[PDB]
Amino acid sequence: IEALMLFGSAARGESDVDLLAVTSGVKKTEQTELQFLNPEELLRSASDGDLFAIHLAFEGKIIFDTTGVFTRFKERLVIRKDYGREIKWGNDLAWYLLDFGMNANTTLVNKRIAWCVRTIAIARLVESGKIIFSPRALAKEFPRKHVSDLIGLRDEDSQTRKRRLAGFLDSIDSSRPSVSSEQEYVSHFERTENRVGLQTLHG
Amino acid sequence: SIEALMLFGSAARGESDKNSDVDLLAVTSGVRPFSKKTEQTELQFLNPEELLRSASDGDLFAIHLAFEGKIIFDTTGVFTRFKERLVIRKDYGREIKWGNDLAWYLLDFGMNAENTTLVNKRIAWCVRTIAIARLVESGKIIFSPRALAKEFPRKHVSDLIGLRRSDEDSQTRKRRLAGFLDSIDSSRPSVSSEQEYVSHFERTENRVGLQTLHGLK
Amino acid sequence: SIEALMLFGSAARGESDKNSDVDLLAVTSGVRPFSKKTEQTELQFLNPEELLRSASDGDLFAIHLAFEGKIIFDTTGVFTRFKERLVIRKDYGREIKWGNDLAWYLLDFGMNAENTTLVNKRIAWCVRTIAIARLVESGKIIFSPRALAKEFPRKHVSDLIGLRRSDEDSQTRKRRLAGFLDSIDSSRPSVSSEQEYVSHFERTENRVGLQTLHGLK
Amino acid sequence: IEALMLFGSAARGESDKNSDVDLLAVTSGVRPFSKKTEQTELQFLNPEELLRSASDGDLFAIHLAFEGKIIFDTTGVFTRFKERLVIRKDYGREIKWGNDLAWYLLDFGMNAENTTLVNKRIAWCVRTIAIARLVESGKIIFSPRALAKEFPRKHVSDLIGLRRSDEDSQTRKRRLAGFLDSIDSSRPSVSSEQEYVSHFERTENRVGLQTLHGLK
DNA sequence: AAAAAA
DNA sequence: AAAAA
DNA sequence: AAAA
Ligand SMILES: [Mn+2]
Ligand SMILES: [Mn+2]
Ligand SMILES: [Mn+2]
Ligand SMILES: [Mn+2]
Repeated sequence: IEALMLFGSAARGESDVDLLAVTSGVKKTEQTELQFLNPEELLRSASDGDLFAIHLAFEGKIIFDTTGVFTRFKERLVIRKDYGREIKWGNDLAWYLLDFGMNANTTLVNKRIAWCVRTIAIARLVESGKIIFSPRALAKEFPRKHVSDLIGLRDEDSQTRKRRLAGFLDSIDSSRPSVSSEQEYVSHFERTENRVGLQTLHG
Repeated sequence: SIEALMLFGSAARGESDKNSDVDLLAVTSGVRPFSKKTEQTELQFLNPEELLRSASDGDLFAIHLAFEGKIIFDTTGVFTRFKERLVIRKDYGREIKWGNDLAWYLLDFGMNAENTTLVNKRIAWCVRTIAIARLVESGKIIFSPRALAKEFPRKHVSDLIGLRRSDEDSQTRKRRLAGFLDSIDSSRPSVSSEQEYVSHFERTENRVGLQTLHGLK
Repeated sequence: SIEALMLFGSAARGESDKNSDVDLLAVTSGVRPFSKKTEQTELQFLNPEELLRSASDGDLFAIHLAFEGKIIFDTTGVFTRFKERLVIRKDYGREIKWGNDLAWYLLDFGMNAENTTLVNKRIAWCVRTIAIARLVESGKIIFSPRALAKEFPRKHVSDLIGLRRSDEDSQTRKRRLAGFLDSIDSSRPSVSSEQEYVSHFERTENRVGLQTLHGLK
Repeated sequence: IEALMLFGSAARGESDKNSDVDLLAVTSGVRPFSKKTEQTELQFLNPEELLRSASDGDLFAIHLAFEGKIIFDTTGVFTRFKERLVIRKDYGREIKWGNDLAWYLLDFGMNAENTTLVNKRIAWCVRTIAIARLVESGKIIFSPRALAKEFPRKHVSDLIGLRRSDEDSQTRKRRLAGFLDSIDSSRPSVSSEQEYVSHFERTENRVGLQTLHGLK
């Protein structure tokens, strides 16, 4: 392991502990998340302006770095002109979770609703020039309908939170994709290369 | 009374030269901005309100702190509030014009000043400010001298940034700065005399330009 | 939930070689001690009461944490309270005896055990515990394998500590361990059989000896 | 500057009001000196002197080793520092230096012009005695609050609290005398200020000599 | 339920 | 040019 | 301040 970084909530001072380990030749406990990446993928995330890379660059705390990979990481970062692609992936998966998700692995569904909401909020705020990633600040700076409730779903309890997701979607004037069955969603996620929407759908 | 402390600059990046400074930012309430400098250390003091305001303004220096600063300690979370307040702008034309106008002043009146070290520091300030701003406008967050010269390859960028901690009084500095200004298609502001420059820096609120002149007297 | 996190071991020292692990200590309320391992990481959990007890008891591991550990975060000040409780002892004869007794067990009955990796790890533990304790007794705070071999230069110390990263059942380990034990003038405990060793470890409160017996199943 | 370390209260997470941020900068070719401001204190040392403080088991080096936070270290000097550290078996020399200076301050310093320096060095005497005796017992205590808890002699907290004070109260002398009595300190066999000076010279009490110099 | 890392 | 802790 |  050539470099180690603290990120997430523990890096902001406020509760999961998230650690990024960079290693060439490559997860979770009740309390910890240890994520591994090789240097090529770390730098690619910077070059492609991944929202996750923006978080690491502006909020990650370097524990050690023997090779200087985190400084090459930062000098490769290009914040993209727009994150419409990412916003659309979050919107589309949200509609799928609304239409066919409220009765699946309920743990994953709630985690994924929160992912949709956070992704849309992070992307719109990054577009406007912000570097906000914590749930608390996202809800303050992107005060759409039920944002606090939905981000808090990242929670294995199932109620009638279908109404909350629908309200959120209306307040950002989201349009459902032109799909009917769940099988239409599969081909839509495949066609739009919605990796998370695909990984989610089978789970 | 100092509620937070941050390492920034080359030492925060791990890329220190023989004659490189160690840059430290101390956040302490109830003071105006000032810096304590020794042989190899620069200690900058700022109060929290000024720090958060600089973030809200999208100051290029605030971006550097957010992107590269290493928090040594923070007892109040002020650096988290600082990052929440940051707004990276799309248009740094104001800061670019400030660096342009001061560069022209240094070209016209700086090359034979008594305080050679200040002129060189501020030539490099003009070039770095313009380079940093143009790259931020393109979605890049670049601050090291090496990457600035690579990513903003205008005429004499590397050797002019190299003047930042120099007492060189070479008469070639004029040609190099005029070459840089031509390569970015700079226009001299509608000014002639040194007093006219003062009013211009007053009128256009060029804080660093004003202080550079006061320093040179 | 984790109230504090600390880097320790080789990475905290800045001397991690090819086959190094990253060692992390998470201080977690309301858990008993346990660890989470990958090929390149070790994550140790302790609750605050147990962390402070190890300091009060002068555990050699606690000395390592206080002397070389790097605090990543500490929301409760538990590491400050830990260091205030530390009492470095003058006499580590108990621990030295625990290391000697377990080394004889492993020499006599460990060399063809199924769990070759655990045997090798615990041979290195015996040698390291003896070496660290003797050096602490002399006023030195030494934990790195390189410095332990230098400051406690007994037979095969470097080779045997290097077994902590080995799954190999080489025949050379028995001779080397015997050479080390001879070089410190060690003697077998009065234990007439392998089966009598669990009773001996029980009566002498050799926790690592008992745990090693448990894991060798 | 090849290495930089935070120490003192800020390294323990306790930097508050009226407390100073303490930084240690390692750089070549520099006699020990310190730059000080309202809220910071920047001590410079060369590598040879830093490692000597470890080899000699200086009480201050023990603080750096067990409580210092490394900000950066490009040469590994702090690792060679820690591997040189030898905690002495006895700190009687340091205890006597603090006792002797405390008596000098009691006898001749309680009315000096430089009240601030007297108060600072009273606290140094008390802190040095407390730290030294706790280190001899196997502890690594340096914060004022923990020193008063773990070395609970008479007035320890009041006297360490003089370290940032310009108080000239008459109570200081009686509190210092009480502290010295509670550790059964014996005053040096001197009868004059001139003889204190000769005593500090003979016993090589560098802080007692620097204090005397600074008071005049 | 679970260290024994250094 | 320490004496901080 | 104007450090980056
Ligand atoms: Mn979070
Ligand atoms: Mn720089
Ligand atoms: Mn090791
Ligand atoms: Mn203190």
